[PDB]
Order: sequence, then structure tokens, then C-alpha cells
Amino acid sequence: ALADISGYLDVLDSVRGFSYLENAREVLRSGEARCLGNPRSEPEYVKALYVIGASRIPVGDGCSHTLEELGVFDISVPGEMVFPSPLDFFERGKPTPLVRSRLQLPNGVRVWLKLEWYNPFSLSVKDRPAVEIISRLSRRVEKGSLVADATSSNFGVALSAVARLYGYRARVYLPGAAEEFGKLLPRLLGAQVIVDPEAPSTVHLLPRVMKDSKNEGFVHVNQFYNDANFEAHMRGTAREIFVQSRRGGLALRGVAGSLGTSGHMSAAAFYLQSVDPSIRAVLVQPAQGDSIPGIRRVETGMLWINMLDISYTLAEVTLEEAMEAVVEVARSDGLVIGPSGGAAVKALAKKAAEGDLEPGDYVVVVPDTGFKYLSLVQNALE
Ligand SMILES: *Cc1c(COP(=O)(O)O)cnc(C)c1O
Repeated sequence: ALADISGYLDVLDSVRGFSYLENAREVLRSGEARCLGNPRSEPEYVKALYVIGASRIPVGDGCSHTLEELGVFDISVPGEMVFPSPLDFFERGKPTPLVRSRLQLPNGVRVWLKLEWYNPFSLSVKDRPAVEIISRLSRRVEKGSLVADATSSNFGVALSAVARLYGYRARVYLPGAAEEFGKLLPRLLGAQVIVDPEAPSTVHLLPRVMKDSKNEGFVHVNQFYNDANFEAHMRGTAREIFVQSRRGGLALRGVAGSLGTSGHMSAAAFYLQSVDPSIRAVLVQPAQGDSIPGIRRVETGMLWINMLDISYTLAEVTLEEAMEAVVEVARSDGLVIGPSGGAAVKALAKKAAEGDLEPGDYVVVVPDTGFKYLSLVQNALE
């Protein structure tokens, strides 16, 4: 029998750890879930269903229900694109678009771009963890409280917009090298902004955010460590690649993407590899010395890609190579992608060129729009 899951979402407070992901993996591999006699008594199984994008839970005795029955494949988007509010628009206006590029890669690799700037608040993939993280807080943290994090630009914007829609104040901290939209847009949205001209990176700022959290008592939402980041991308981003691959009739052989917190590419890899362990994850390694906004190298410390049972292959990509790929996608597709998006296309093109990849459909996650990076675009033109 089916029950609406939204009545059981307190498992999102109480379940801790990654062991519930074993249930997620098995449900996704088999395409079905067993009925719970007493759903309340199995909170890891319930959380596993939520995280894979179920909206209904299987209830009763000895029965089972398919992904489809459980709502993994429900259509959420109103056909006419009318929404009663911004947050409802965020939530129901999904999937983000999956668009086949006209670029051809060697060796039968066909490229589809998932365009994460189709998110209403930060015009980036960061809307998703910001909504999941603030929503998780909202039953436990008093309205009017301050929330804060370190950000490279996007999450700070997403966080400021969402905190404010939920009745919180926000503070964002940025390194000096962050884009200007990141330093300015959060103030437009009512947040306080602290810029550290000395910080050589975003994670460099975390000790300072933690120390101020202890003194001032704000909630440090820590997108680098908060499992709600990875979980947002499981029930959103990753579920979408899966359902979009099926309904689109793609022959999905892999996904490609970049790594900041590692939240969205861990979810994409974990979720798809649960369905078919041979699906590749091709991930960008910014070349040493280079700065590609929003992303960084794996050995600088990333939670989910490291702790989860995920296969992937790395590819080094210089800033200059990322920007060359921005230029090529622009002139092929009329789509203006961000540097991190250019880096991921480049990473996939490299793996294609080396003969490493099967022919088929590959999905590249494009974190944001290139309109936000005019002076990198200028440098790339020369
Ligand atoms: C956050 C971000 C990324 C990387 O997503 P992570 O999920 O946090 O692994 C890539 N590019 C840009 C522009 C981003 O803001």
C-alpha cells in the first residue's frame, strides 16, 4: 500500500551516517522496495527512499512497490510553467534542462549538457543544497537567527535568498579572488558579506567561520560537511539524470562534472552506479597552479567523493583549457556556460580522445552560466 512520505520526514533529523545508503542502492538496483509493516520502525529505509526521490513509501506486509509506484518518476512540473511562489517554482520547476550539444567528441561519445543555471535564486546548482540545508534547519532553529558559511560565490547567493525566504538572516564569507557577483548579490538579497583579501581559497576561510560561530552563536551551515548538500543532489540532480536518461531514451554510459564540495558529482555517481555500476564518472582536476572558479582539486579534502563507494576517473584541465571549451560550446550551441562547466566538457573530451570511454550518451553537469564570468571570457578571447 502507498503512503505519502512527507508525513515521515522527521527521519531526516534522526537518521545519522551513511549506512542507510545501502538501502538506497538496493532499491535503485532492483527497481523496487519492500513494504514496511511499521515504517516508523525503519527510519533508515524511509530516509533511503526520500533521498532517491520517492514521494510515497511502501506500507503493509509482504508487498513491494516499484520506483514508479513510489514516485521516483512522477512529473512535478506544471505544463504551463505557472508557479504560486518562488520556492514552489524552485521545487516543482524541475528537472533542469538536459540539452544535447552539437559538439561531437571522438569515439562516439555524444554530449548532453545539464544546465544548472536554470535554478531561480543563484542561477546555479547551489540553489539545491541551499534549499535542502535551510529547510532542514527550519524546525529546530528559531526564525530571525543568523546562518552563515564560506562560499566561492554561488552558495552564498543561494544561501542569502533562501535564508531570507525562510525567515533567517545570512552572512557569507568569501576569499578576495571570488567573483564580484558573489560579493555583491548577497547584499542585494539582505545578507551581510565578509570578504577576506588574504584567504587563498574558500576552505581556507572555514577556521575563521567556525571561530566566529563559537563567539557570535550563528549557525554555521557548512556546505563542505553538511549531508543535506549531498542529499539534495541525490533527490534532485542525480534522480533527474536517471529519469531524464530513461524517458529521453539515452544510452547512458557516464556523467562528467566538477568538484567544489563534491556534493552534486558524488550524488550523480552514487545514484547512477547503483542503477548500473558500469556508468562512468569523469571528474575535473583543476591543473596545479590554476584557479577555476567554484572548483578545486580532490586531495584538498572533500567528504562524499572520498567516503562513498563511488568509481570515478580524474582528468586534469587547466583554466585556459576550461575557457577554450567555453568558447567552443558557445560557438557550437549558442549556450554560454561557466568555467567549471567548460572544464567538465574538456575533461570528458580528453577521456574521449584517449579511447577510455564507450560510445553512447554522456551527461555533463554545467554548474552555472558564463554570463557571470565576463573577465575570464575576455582573457580567453585574448
Ligand atoms: C559549487 C560549484 C561547483 C561544484 O559543485 P560542488 O557540488 O559543491 O561539488 C562547480 N562550479 C560552480 C560555479 C559552483 O558554484
